[PDB]
Amino acid sequence: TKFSDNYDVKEELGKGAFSVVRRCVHKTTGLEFAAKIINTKKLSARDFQKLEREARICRKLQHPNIVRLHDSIQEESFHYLVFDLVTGGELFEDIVAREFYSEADASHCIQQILESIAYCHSNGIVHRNLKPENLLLASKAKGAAVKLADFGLAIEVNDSEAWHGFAGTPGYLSPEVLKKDPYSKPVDIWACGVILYILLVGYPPFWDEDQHRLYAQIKAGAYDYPSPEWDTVTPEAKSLIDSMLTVNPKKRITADQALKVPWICNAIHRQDTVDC
Amino acid sequence: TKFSDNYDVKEELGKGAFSVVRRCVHKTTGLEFAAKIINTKKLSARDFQKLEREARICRKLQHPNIVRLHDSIQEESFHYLVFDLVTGGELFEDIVAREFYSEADASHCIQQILESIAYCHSNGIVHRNLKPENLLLASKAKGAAVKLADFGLAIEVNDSEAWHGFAGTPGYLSPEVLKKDPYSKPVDIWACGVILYILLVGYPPFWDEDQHRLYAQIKAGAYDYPSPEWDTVTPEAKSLIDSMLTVNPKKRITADQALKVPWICNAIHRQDTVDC
Repeated sequence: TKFSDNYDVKEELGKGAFSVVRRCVHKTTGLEFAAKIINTKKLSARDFQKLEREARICRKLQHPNIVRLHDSIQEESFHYLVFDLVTGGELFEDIVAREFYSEADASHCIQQILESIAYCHSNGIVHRNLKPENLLLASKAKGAAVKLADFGLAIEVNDSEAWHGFAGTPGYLSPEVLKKDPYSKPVDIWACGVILYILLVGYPPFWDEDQHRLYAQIKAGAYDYPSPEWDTVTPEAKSLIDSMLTVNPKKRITADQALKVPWICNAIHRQDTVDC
Repeated sequence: TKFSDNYDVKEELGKGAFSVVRRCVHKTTGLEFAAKIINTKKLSARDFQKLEREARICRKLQHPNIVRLHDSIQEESFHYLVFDLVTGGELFEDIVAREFYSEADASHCIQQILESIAYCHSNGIVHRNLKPENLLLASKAKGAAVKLADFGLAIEVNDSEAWHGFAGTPGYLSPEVLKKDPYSKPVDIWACGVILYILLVGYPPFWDEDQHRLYAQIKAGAYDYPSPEWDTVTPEAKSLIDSMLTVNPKKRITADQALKVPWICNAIHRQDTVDC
């Protein structure tokens, strides 16, 4: 063990409950990492379970758009989790700063998120808690990759849908989850459309200080494209938001499908093969 | 023991019943501390219990905005409590001096208090006796941190609400406590809103030389924003005072939530994740 033996600890990048993230360097190589240090002694059973969940999953996943969990050390009373070093902050604090994005900037950004997602989805991993406070920018540099994080809710599924409990973030929840129907991968895609909408204008498709109504609207599929903002927005951008924001999850588009839309790439289109 | 062996005692910073606070220096290091010296011989059982209460709790808590209890020595007939040295006095005597604060100055100040509070709240610690006579300014220097004190009432709680007796300070008590309902962490948040209001204008939301009426008003939620003072005050400052001064504690905002309000930080906002 002895993280201290292989890791030089630097400054603090932030903190949470029973945890602090600090910058740290590896000794022999000199590589750079964001290291999440947690109080194992002060953990609760459910907190620990989470810990073992995110841990194990992220360990499986390797991708440019996925904050890589590189290591996991246990030193007596503290558990260390070695993460990609990121320095661009959340995509949230970036959206707010610029208020909103062009269409070009949106497609690129989204395309990235679509890929990290399609990937998890190709590894039986659903994230469940997709949102801009969980999307991180490699660095301040422009074009800097967007990297997916906080898998504390992420789950492993097979080829069939089933109820996995109720968890997520208000504004991003899917119909199928609120309806308490059996759900799967498209739940994340639903959050995508939401974030897209946000990216395009800087405000949500659904909102309301009443959760009931909020939820009624979500399950209804109740959003639109208010003028004037949405006036100079193309149809190919709206149409896409539709296919993601599809209430029937069975008819909702997949990440892989969505990564084949010309508004992402750039008549005839790319059709997925069908085998029975 | 022999505090005298490790501590050079300097001048008197003030005094209370069976106690005097004097400035003192550590010998080998030379560090500076406010040292509360108490007559153990002249203590009553309830006074002692308190002593052991504040003691043990503060010992747990470490924070920039929390007067750190560094040590606790017992010398025959006197018990010493080694505290952070503070020299700015109470935030009370500062408010009175300047009468009241700008909005910027208020948010900063409050944000600090919100953090010390959120912290205790994250360590099962509720303060119960929150007020400006208990908030201390590190030094006379401007920007000097505000540090929380007098935990003589502070209590330890779990995840559930229950009656913890009736204690606090008139003008700051919460509805739930006066209603003698089962109470918890939000009781402090209620005192926050109160202090905020005060910070913004230099007079309380609730007051009355009749306690019954005073209390009737508190439980009622009976305050307002009288003109002209409150005329140049933003809505984001009032609205916030509302969410803290929420009579239904279940619907009252949390410190952590409140530390995510743009009037504190500086459309879209930061949503807390929900797991069941």
